Amino acid sequence: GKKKVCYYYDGDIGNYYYGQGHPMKPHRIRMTHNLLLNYGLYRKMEIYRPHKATAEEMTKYHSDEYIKFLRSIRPDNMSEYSKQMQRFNVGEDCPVFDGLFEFCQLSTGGSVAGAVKLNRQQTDMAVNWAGGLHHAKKSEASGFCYVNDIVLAILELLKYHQRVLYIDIDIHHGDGVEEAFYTTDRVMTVSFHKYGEYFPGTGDLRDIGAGKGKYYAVNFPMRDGIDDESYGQIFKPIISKVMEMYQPSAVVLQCGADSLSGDRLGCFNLTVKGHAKCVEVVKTFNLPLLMLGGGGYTIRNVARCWTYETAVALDCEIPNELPYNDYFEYFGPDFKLHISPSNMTNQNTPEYMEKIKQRLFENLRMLP
Ligand SMILES: Nc1ccc(-c2ccc(F)cc2)cc1NC(=O)C1CCOCC1
Ligand SMILES: [Ca+2]
Ligand SMILES: [Ca+2]
Ligand SMILES: [Zn+2]
Repeated sequence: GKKKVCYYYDGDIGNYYYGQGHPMKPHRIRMTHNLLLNYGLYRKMEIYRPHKATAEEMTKYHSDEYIKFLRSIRPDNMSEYSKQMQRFNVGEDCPVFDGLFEFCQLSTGGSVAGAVKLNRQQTDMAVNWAGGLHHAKKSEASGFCYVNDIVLAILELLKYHQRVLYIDIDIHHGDGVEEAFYTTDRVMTVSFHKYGEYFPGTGDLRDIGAGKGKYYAVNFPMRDGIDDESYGQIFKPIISKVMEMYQPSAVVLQCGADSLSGDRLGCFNLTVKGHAKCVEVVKTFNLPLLMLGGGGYTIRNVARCWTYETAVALDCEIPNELPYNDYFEYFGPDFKLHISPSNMTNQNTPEYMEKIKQRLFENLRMLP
């Protein structure tokens, strides 16, 4: 039936700024919050402000030297850390900006707090739209991500759960999460993503894990222009088979919105309904669920997507007519919740989708 939802948000998150022209806009989290508040969705869930995650919490995965660097590096002292900036991949796609470390603490805090809430059996779902920073590595920033909140949240769930399932519908490969758990059977990582001449360059379907982790990494590589029909016809079959074979006791769903139609940096053609069908599918299994954000660069559509997916988590029908809100002008010219797909060609043929599905099914038969 209906499920208890705990939602994590800090109103300072929208004030952090990557710099002029950088496509990551933390403002999109504020837009999301304000839109879902104006739909009345606060009436049906508990809203929590995350703690600022400490260096102790972050070093459960990241190296002491990398976290020390993130704690120290500032725009005023950049010339002094020229070597370490290169070493840790900071200063270009992952810039130094004012309050960088506090920004990492906020995004991380929501995910780990959500994990603790799930472990204590005090909620069925935990939501942190500021999280899902799937590219960050043990000792390296990558793809706008500095601290891997997901890896830290999964490590928290592993205190109480033998098997945790990670599902990733961001357009990019969940490489940092996959790498962290590549040699263990205690986390199954499942990523659907664009593959071929695209960041981060990993997530071939032949990447299946290593050692004890062999067959516990799953990668569904896709081409440009996947639509709701094509996505929906593989997602439920793959996740159902994963649930059958792996039998996890907790789930982490990264809901990166850069897989939507019209994303500034993406080339997929999903609507909000198609994207949200993934949340509906995962939710039917009735397992403890941590829902996280991710990418998304057309910020009006990010706010629509995560507002609707919060409504899906609550089993709340909300009208397509957008309510008035602080960012109402961003949703023109239509001022509707749902989006239309573009006329871009779907390079993922029905035969391709079924063929990749059948090859992943072969690999899932190797589980005990
Ligand atoms: N895939 C992804 C997922 C999450 C975040 C992220 C979310 C919240 C944050 F606070 C920080 C980062 C960033 C990305 N990066 C990119 O989409 C790509 C876009 C193309 O350039 C490379 C990175
Ligand atoms: Ca993905
Ligand atoms: Ca694994
Ligand atoms: Zn992405």
